[PDB]
Order: sequence, then C-alpha cells, then structure tokens
Amino acid sequence: HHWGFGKHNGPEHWHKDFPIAKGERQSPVDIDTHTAKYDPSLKPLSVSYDQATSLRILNNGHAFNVEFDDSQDKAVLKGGPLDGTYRLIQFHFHWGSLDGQGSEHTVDKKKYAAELHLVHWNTKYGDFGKAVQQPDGLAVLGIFLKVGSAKPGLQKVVDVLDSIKTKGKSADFTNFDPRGLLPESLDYWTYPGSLTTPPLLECVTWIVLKEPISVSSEQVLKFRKLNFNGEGEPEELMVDNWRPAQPLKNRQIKASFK
Ligand SMILES: [Zn+2]
Repeated sequence: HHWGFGKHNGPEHWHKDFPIAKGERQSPVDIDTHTAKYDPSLKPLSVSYDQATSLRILNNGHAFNVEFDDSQDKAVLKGGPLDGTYRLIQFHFHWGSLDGQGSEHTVDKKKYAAELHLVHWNTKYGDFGKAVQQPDGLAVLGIFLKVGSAKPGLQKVVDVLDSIKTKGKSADFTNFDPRGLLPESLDYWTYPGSLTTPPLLECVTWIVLKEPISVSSEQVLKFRKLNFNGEGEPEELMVDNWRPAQPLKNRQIKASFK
C-alpha cells in the first residue's frame, strides 16, 4: 500500500503520509489571469538545450520520465526569475482519461488535456538530492497540451511507450531533442511552489508557459494505454495522474507579459 491516484490512495489521502501536502506553497494552482501581476523586472527565459543528451525513458508507476545526462551543463535553463544555472534532469507528463482534463495547473479554471514538466535543478547545490531540500533548488518549466494537430517532435516519445507499458520498465532513449516540444513564444507566469507528487517538497520555482502546444488525439490516446501496475499484476490504466489545484495562500503569480 502506498500513494497513487486511485480512489483509496489518491491526492486527498496524501496528507496522512506527507503532512506538507497542506503546506503554504503547494502546487499546482489555478492561474487567475486577471490577478497575475505583470513584472517588467522579469528577464526573458534562456533555454539552452542544443547539447542535451537524453539517455532513457522509464515507467515509474505514476508517469513516464525521459532522463537526461546532468553531469555537466549540457541542457540548462537560465534567466526568467531565476538566479544561477539550472540543469535539466528529466521531463514527464500528466494527462487525463478524457481530453477535458489532465493538466495540473489551470488557467482561469480552464483545464488542458495534459501538462509537460521539464525538471531542472540548481547547480549551486551539486546534485538533485541536495537541491530538493532548498527553497530555490528546482525550476520546472510547465507546458500545456491541447488536442488538435499532431506534434511531430513528440512522436518519437509516443512510439516507444509500448516497450515501457508497465511499472519498472525502462528503454534506451538516446538522441531525443527536447527543443521539439517548446511552443513558439516563451511568455510565462511564475510563482513559488512545490513538487506535485510526493514527497511534495516546497523547493520549486514554477515557470508556466502561456502558449499551449498542440498534439493529436491519437498521440494522447497512446499515453492512456500505459499501466500504473507492474507486469503480471492486474491491469490499471495510467490515466488522470494529476493533482488538483491547491490554495494559493500568501503568494503572488507574476507574468512576464501584459
Ligand atoms: Zn509533473
């Protein structure tokens, strides 16, 4: 027995094992576009993924992560509301059982079909494990996905899901360019938050892009064929692996545009 997204171990139950679930800077949150404040002080985001080295894709029971070599500054995020350099370590998605839900953050209560999270850690802390213990340890880039035209750069990811259908399975996944997943514009909102699944640490500086990226119904459908369970166990489709919006509390969402 452990946390998950079922009826008996879902988000509403997490607080019992992870008290921080009721913390002061929990994520995700609803972005009210009319209360977000434009901040001219915010610099443009600097995404340098030209030297990114993807290594593997794995199904960890609650999503699938596409891991990168973070032993050097190969793929980094700088600028924006960030101080210092943040290295990309992995990216994953959260999606729903229907196209009308799936994203974690919502914009004016609007839910998207899915949400892509590119996780980066602050190099000043040495390693990922140390970074999660700091208030400015991680910087996650969030991108919304809407159902429409297919996204060419995502197909490579879609085609390998068959090999990692169940929990614990992994597959070599080299030479994948994450630049194919970015929208045209880099305008964003940002606020201090946390990791949206246990252990829900409040070490995140969220940077959610305003412009969604379109994927076809066929591409999202393949996400829904994954399993939460391990091989040989009863099948339970991996869908609705998103946490609902949490109270904003004493936080301000800033926008890089107006
Ligand atoms: Zn995530």
